Amino acid sequence: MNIFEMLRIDEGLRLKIYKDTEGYYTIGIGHLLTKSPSLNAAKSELDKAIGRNTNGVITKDEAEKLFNQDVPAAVRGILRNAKLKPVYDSLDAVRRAALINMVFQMGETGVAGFTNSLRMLQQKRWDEAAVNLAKSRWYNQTPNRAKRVITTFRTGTWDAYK
Ligand SMILES: [Cl-]
Ligand SMILES: [Cl-]
Repeated sequence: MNIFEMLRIDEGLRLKIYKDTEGYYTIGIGHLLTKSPSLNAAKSELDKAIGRNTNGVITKDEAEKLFNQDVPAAVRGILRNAKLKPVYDSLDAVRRAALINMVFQMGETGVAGFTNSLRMLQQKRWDEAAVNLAKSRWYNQTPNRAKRVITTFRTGTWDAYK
């Protein structure tokens, strides 16, 4: 297991434009296209991103292409965020994958606000952080996914994805 497989499990893979859990235009392996209610807008974004007229449909290779850009960018944003970097740096490999997963799903900003849990993580107080993480909109909305991520932080293993 690794971050790529982890995320592929959590986000799925769809070749036609679709609405995510929040109702936003998405494609591929959880590649957000736009937050606008317009399918025209998202198509336009899709075309810009792929570099061709897609008509709202990409190939599997194109989806992995976006995925390959998206994963590293997530990491890069964490390393640039003053709130996140120190947590990420204190963590072990498996647990960093859990943080990236969150950042990938909700963005830096989304995550930068889990202050209290981040602090707990940094302190390596696993069970407590796990508890605190669950007290969130995130958990109430995507409980199954949140649970997998939470187990990962709590245990430091890939047990939840296996
Ligand atoms: Cl892009
Ligand atoms: Cl879920």
